[PDB]
Amino acid sequence: ATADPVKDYLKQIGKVPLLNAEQEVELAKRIEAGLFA
DNA sequence: CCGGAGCGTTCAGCGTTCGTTTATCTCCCCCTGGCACTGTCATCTCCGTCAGACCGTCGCA
Repeated sequence: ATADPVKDYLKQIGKVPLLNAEQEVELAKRIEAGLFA
């Protein structure tokens, strides 16, 4: 919680794992499965 | 010596024309939705106030 909240938001994004092709299509399949459920 | 004709004014028959509306047809404005090689972290601030106080804050003692 500091000034210039855009920097705090960018740090809040943090080190999230980027998605390659296989992880992205697996997540899309899980998206469709959860939607169907 | 009234009588008639001509003239002034004032109204009832139907006959046309207005005053104000209505739905349909072009032209335009305005808002929500589509785009499928990939493309995954910016941005320059801020200095030669200034003058000292008021105040909380904070690590050292």
